[PDB]
Amino acid sequence: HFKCIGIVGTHEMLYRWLCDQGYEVIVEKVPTGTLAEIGQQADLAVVVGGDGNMLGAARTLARYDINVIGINRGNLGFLTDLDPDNALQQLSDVLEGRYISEKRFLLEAQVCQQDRQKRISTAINEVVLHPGKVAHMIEFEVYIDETFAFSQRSDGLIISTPTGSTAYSLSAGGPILTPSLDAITLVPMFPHTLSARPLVINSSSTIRLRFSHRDLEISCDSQIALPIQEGEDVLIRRCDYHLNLIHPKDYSYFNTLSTKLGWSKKLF
Amino acid sequence: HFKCIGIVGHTTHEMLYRWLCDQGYEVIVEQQIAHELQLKNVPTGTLAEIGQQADLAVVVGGDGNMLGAARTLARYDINVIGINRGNLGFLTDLDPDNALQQLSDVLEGRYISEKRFLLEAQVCQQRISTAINEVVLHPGKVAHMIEFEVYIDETFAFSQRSDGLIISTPTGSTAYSLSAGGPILTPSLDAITLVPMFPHTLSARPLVINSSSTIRLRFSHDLEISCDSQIALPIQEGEDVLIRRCDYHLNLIHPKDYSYFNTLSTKLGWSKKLF
Repeated sequence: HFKCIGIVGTHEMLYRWLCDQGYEVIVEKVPTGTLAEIGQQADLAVVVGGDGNMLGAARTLARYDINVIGINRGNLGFLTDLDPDNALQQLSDVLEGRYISEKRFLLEAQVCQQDRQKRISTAINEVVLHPGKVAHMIEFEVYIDETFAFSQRSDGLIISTPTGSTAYSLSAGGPILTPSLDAITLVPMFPHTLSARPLVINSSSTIRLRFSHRDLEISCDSQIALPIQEGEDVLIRRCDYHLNLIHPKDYSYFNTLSTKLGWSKKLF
Repeated sequence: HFKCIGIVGHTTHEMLYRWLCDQGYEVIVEQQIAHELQLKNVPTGTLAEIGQQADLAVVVGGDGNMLGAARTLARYDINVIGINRGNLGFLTDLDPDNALQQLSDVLEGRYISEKRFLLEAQVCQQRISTAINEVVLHPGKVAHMIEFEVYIDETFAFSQRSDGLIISTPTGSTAYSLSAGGPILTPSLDAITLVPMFPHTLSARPLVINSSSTIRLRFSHDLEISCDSQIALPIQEGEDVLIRRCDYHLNLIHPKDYSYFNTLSTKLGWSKKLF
C-alpha cells in the first residue's frame, strides 16, 4: 500500500476520491509542492496529460524513490495507461497493490573539455547530435567503451533509450526496443555511407563522440541544445537511477505498440 | 594450457594437424572431414566426442563451417576458435596465412573468452532445431505470402502478412537479418531481433526483445522453419512454433587483439579514424 499520493501535470475528481479514501495528497484555490518536493514526499505520483508532460515529469521523478503512473486524456500512450473514464477503477486496483512495474532507464550526456565537465543534461527518450544549422553535413568519431568503433559523415546521430525507440528514433529508421531492454540504439541521420545501419549496444556501455579540431550541439529530449565548443567531446552513458513506472494488471506493452503503430491485431 | 585439441570443419587442416602434433598436443580430427580429406593414420572422433572431451576445437573453413560445428560444440564445456577463409569473419578470427603464429599465442593462454547464446525452435502440437544465427519462418514456395500470429512471452503481439519472419541472435544480426534491413546487435547483448520479410503493413519495423523472452508463432489451420544453413523443416497443420534461448552457449575464444568493431567496420565498409 501507498501513504502519500502526488498529483502532477478528473484533476478535480481525482483529488476528491483520494482524500475520501484516506490518503495524504500533495498537488502542484491543501498540501502543495514543487515537482521535486512531490518526488521527495510521495510514494505514488499520478501524472495528468498524456506522454507529453509525463516526459517532463519523468526526468525529475526518476531521481526519487517514487512510483509513477500516468492518466492520458483519451488516447493511448506508451507511458500513460489510464483512460479518464476507467481511471478510478484502475487506480483503485493499483492502490490495493495490484500493478505491473516497468523500470525505464535514462541517458546522461556530458560535454567535456579533457576531464572538465562543461555541460550536462539527461534524457528519457534520446540524445541527438546535430549541427547548429540543420541539413548541413557533420563528421564525428564514435568510441564505444573508450575503443574507436567507427566514424561518420551525416546530418547527425540519435542515441535512444528503449523508451525513445518509438519516438524520433523510429521516424529516423531505428528499431523498436522493448521498454526494459538493457540496450541503447545509435541511429544515423542520413549518413553518407549507404551501408550504415542502426547499431544496438549494451546500456552498460559508454559512448564518446569526438569532432574535428577546426557549431555542434546535442539535444536531450528536445530540451534546449547544449553547445559543443572547439576541442570538446561528448560522453553518453546510462544514468544511475531509473523511472519507477507502474501499470494496471491488464497492461500489455505489445497491445500498446501494435495499436499505436497500426500493426495487425488479427487472429485466425 | 589445452591438452586435447580437435580439428573440425568441412590443406589448412593438414598444416594444423602436423603443427599441433609437432608441438606435442594430443590431436583428434572430426571423423567426416578426415575421410573427406582422405587422411591416413590420423585419429578421429565424432563431433560430439570432440565436444565432450577436447579442451579446444579449431574450426577450419570460415563462418559457414563454424555454424555447423557450433550447434554441437555449444552443448559442451569446450573452447572454440575459428580460422577464416582469408577475408574476415564474424565468428572466425584467425588468418589462414598467419594461423600458426596466432594460434600459438592462444595456446599460451593469450585469449579472450566470449559466450554466444543460441536459439531453440520447437514445433508444438500443444520436433526441435537450434541456430546460432537465425530461425526463419517462410513458405515452401519462394516469394509467396504467408499469414501468422506472434506472441511474445505468450502475450499476443501482432499478426503479419508477409514473405516470412527472421528471428536473429546478435551473432546472426550481421547475416541474413542485415540483408533484410535489420539492426546490428553487438555480439554479447542479451537480445534477439524479429525482422519481417516484406510485410504488407508499411509501419512494420524490426523489433528487439530480451533474449530471456519466448516467441510463439501461430498459423491458419507448406509452412517451414529454416535454422541457419540447415534444410527447411516442415510445420504440419495445427502446429505452433515456439522459439527461445538455448540453455547452453558457444564458448568462443578470440585472439587478444580481437576488436568486434574493427571487423564490423571493415566488413561493412564503414569509415575509420578521421582526426
